[PDB]
Amino acid sequence: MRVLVTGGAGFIGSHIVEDLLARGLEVAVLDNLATGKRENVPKGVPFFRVDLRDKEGVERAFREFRPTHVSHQAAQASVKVSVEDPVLDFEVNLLGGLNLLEACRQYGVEKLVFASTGGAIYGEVPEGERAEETWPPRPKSPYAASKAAFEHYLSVYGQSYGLKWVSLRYGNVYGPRQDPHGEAGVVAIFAERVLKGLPVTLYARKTPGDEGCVRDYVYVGDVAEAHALALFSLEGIYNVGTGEGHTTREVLMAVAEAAGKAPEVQPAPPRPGDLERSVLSPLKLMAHGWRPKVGFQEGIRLTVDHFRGAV
Amino acid sequence: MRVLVTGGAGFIGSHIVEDLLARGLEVAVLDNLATGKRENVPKGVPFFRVDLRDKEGVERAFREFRPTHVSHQAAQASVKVSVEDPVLDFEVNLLGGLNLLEACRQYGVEKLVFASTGGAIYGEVPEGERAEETWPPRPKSPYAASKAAFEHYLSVYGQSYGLKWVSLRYGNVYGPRQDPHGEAGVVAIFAERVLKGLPVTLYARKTPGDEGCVRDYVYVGDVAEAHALALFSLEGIYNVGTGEGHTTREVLMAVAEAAGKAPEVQPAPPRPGDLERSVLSPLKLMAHGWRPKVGFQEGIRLTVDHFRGAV
Ligand SMILES: NC(=O)c1ccc[n+]([C@@H]2O[C@H](COP(=O)([O-])OP(=O)(O)OC[C@H]3O[C@@H](n4cnc5c(N)ncnc54)[C@H](O)[C@@H]3O)[C@@H](O)[C@H]2O)c1
Ligand SMILES: NC(=O)c1ccc[n+]([C@@H]2O[C@H](COP(=O)([O-])OP(=O)(O)OC[C@H]3O[C@@H](n4cnc5c(N)ncnc54)[C@H](O)[C@@H]3O)[C@@H](O)[C@H]2O)c1
Repeated sequence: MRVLVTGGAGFIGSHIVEDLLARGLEVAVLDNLATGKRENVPKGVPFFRVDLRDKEGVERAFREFRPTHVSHQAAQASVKVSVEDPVLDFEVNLLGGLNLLEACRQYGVEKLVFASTGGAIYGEVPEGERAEETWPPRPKSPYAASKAAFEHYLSVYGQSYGLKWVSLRYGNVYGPRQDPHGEAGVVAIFAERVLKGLPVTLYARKTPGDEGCVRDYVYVGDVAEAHALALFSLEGIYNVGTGEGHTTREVLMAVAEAAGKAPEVQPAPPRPGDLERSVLSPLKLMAHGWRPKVGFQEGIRLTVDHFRGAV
Repeated sequence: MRVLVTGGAGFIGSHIVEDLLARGLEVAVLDNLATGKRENVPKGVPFFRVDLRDKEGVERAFREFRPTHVSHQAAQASVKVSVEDPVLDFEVNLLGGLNLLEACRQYGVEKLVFASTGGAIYGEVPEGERAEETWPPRPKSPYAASKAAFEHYLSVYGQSYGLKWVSLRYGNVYGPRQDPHGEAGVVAIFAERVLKGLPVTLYARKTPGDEGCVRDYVYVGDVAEAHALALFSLEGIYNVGTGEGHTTREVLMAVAEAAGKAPEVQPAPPRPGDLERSVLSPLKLMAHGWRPKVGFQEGIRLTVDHFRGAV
């Protein structure tokens, strides 16, 4: 078993790499360092600094590492950026994604584990409900469209070429090592700024000044666990979430509590591309024994502690 | 109103162009002639020999014609070809489509009418049932994945940038000027071969020697009618089919009757990637008064007549 992790120098990817390493598996990382850092990839790990949009570079990486499994975490991970620059989101997630797929069938890769977005692919999730995998994709932003589109390709690549796959629809992932630049990266932005007495911006879900949007927050540690489970024995679509929603205001207050400092809030109108509410049902995955071993309050404390000592 | 129709030199596109012209509309065509013909575009209609994959080219066409509405019929129309060349299918349908959408946004186009595929997005349609617009996409080939993905982009461009859209899920479109490669290419194949007295290959549905696969055959003239209705007053997803299925054997028998010759049959076992049965529900479009004015038997005669004169 040889696992190639694209975007392995990123937030979630780095946690996947360390997890795989702890399981004694052979791992490699492919990353163009657009948002990730080389420091995130441990010394005893082959690193391929190539862009997925560069066909020649992807082919050389596969040729040198000969992966049996591919964990695809590389992507333009930002709803806002996708709304402002749809072509850039398309090029990396679709175009870059297709290059990866072509390399997989060409090198006979066994399985591909994909990082999809459970938080945005389902569209608005009504009050009191939780999105299930049987729900149809109803993207609102180009980012969600590129992810839904890629799921379709791996589905036809499975049917047409026998490629085994799994699509992990993550909720809002947070935890140590994430950068303060993302829609879900609100936990990192809040933790880093609040600890430093810096004013934070709270985007409304409807009116500047309200509680903000609701999301399903999952600790990155539990996501890495779901990923290992998927890699070894799952096939198909699986939500990776907690099943409980939190408003952005609750996130800030939780972070403020752990940080030990009063927050400075600047209200802002809702930003384009954002859904008002997203909560996922984790039932299908929990049937395989998986469970978020880290609760929200505990997760925030672990993230704040990371930033409090992070340099 | 200025209507630009991509793929206007092809089968369905040419019938759409004539229809819009007969309604006294100002029409333009953009086609790279990959499989289209320059003669299908009538004199007086500005023609832009551009490939959708060429941003500079599409940009130029929009600058000169300044369309208010766009009908997107250009694409890699072969399911079999997408299976053997997914990259080509992706580049033209998604990369090309995306360039088009960006052009629509940049030049403030009002509405985009898309040619989607009913037969391949819904997947296998159970016996006695007819696929409804509310059924989720279950693509099997790269081509179907390409079409389903573009529908997602249309929806997000609608929600994010205000672009009005309509997705027409055509059934098996047949009629004069068609080639033997499209989803209903079997009609052109039988017509040409029966007239020439050449053996006809009849692929089995499940067991060899059966009636063959079931499809919802709609005369191109009727899809042109629906297209005009949608362009002027519809938004959202609409199936464009008769809601009646026909086996390959009856298609051959209808062609034989119209050709007035006993066809030579070359049986063949069922081929993979072929859907057993597809029938669309036309209820949603029918609620707006639309109805096919050309029955199957009549439609096949009109098609066979076209091929008789095809020197
Ligand atoms: N973090 C969340 O809350 C969340 C939730 C659901 C889905 N997602 C999705 O999961 C993945 C992101 O993980 P993260 O939280 O570590 O985010 P991140 O943005 O911190 O990291 C992304 C990583 O991928 C790399 N990358 C980007 N484009 C590349 C390209 N062209 N070629 C090669 N590498 C490239 C970056 O350099 C970086 O290391 C993406 O696929 C994203 O769309 C994120
Ligand atoms: N007719 C059917 O059975 C059927 C059914 C459902 C959907 N479709 C879809 O509907 C549409 C219309 O097809 P048709 O029946 O006229 O078939 P066709 O193959 O005869 O015509 C397609 C036309 O588009 C052009 N084209 C291809 N790539 C291009 C590019 N990159 N840039 C510009 N022009 C390009 C071709 O030159 C041609 O004129 C297609 O988009 C197809 O995917 C076909």
